[PDB]
Amino acid sequence: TVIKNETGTISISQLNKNVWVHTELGAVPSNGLVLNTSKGLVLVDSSWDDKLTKELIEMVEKKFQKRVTDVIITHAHADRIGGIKTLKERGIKAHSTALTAELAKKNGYEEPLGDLQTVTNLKFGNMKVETFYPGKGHTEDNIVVWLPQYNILVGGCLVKSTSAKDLGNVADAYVNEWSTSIENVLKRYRNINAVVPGHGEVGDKGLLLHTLDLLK
Amino acid sequence: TVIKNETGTISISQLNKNVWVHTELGAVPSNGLVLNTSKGLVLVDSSWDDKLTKELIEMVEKKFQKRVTDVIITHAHADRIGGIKTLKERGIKAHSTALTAELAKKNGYEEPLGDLQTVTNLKFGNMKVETFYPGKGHTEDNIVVWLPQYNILVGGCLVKSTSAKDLGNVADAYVNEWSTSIENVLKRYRNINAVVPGHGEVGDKGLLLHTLDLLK
Ligand SMILES: [Zn+2]
Ligand SMILES: [Zn+2]
Ligand SMILES: [Zn+2]
Ligand SMILES: [Zn+2]
Repeated sequence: TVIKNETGTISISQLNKNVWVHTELGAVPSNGLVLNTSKGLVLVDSSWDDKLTKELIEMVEKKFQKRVTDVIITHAHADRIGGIKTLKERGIKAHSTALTAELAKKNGYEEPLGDLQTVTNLKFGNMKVETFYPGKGHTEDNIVVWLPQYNILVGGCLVKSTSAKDLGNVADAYVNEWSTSIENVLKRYRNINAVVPGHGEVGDKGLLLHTLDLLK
Repeated sequence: TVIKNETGTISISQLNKNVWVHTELGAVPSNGLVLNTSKGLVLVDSSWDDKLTKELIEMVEKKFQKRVTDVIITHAHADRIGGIKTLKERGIKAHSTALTAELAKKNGYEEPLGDLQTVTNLKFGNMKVETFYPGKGHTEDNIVVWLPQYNILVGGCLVKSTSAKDLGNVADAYVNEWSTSIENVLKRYRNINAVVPGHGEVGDKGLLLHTLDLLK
């Protein structure tokens, strides 16, 4: 199932009962995640800007008939933190590491909570969520999100899609450290069902291996 | 002095007395050089395809009322070797390293001469040209061109432009070695003035430092 706005700029794609992917065209798509929990809707990343983030939120709240309560920001770039203003106005908890928090205020954005640690485990009702900082890669602050109950990994901009021949913006990247960081992810999670790249189609463990090839 | 065509897809900007930069959109702009010599016109790289390449040739030949005698191909990608069939049927000598030639074949393009060695000095009438293979970077075969009379460096796709934050296609690239290869160019030419990127505005030695920054 894939719900979209009329222009198709925003879509939510179902992976399983309570796990959906959210994609918004900024014409450049960006992937995030939506989790339907007993404590409310939990998102992995916002969107390019406030309009899209506000529309996205109204979309999911309408679908699941519940309020978005928490959002996990994987890094301090527009496609991830572009809708911080909205979150705060709406009273939504914008989770992030302390580094992402400081880089956000540096990049000229409103400051997230800065509550997440290198390894943070959060249980939203029955939905178990793990955030993991693997080291520098796409950015110095990038983190990944893991769903141990489903063995699903949200790679963010640290992971490229299967057809990707590009690495994207590397001005703020640590290209040489990137490989080691992905190796850390491969080391931490031995059985992977699906991997969600920052942009593109959902894949599997291959997306990590493919991203390493691009880095060689 | 900048001259284009009725459609705007091909323009030629004068760098100096005998050196011009040719640029075509394919919708990304691609740069190459047009050298006006006492014995004909000499280009550094062709264009995205045979249609654009032929039109480019017809434009400069009409303008300088001379014939394009030689063309230097910097690597085996469409923006560089696209009009190879056009060159060969017009009797234009298509210079390239042996590696670029074999990769051209592998990529499905007609084969260039494969005559260029690591350091090849060519003189067309008055115009002096030096081709140099600095090692693997953007591709396995990329070379740079040096005009010793003007101290102008055509970095090709080995060098990113000032506003570029992306390295482009890295599927065929050797990211780790790309840094050592730019260092070889920096070490080879001690007094560089202008440097032409594969795509983007002409700059100076700072473009090489910028690209090394992106590679970090
Ligand atoms: Zn980013
Ligand atoms: Zn991204
Ligand atoms: Zn290329
Ligand atoms: Zn190029």
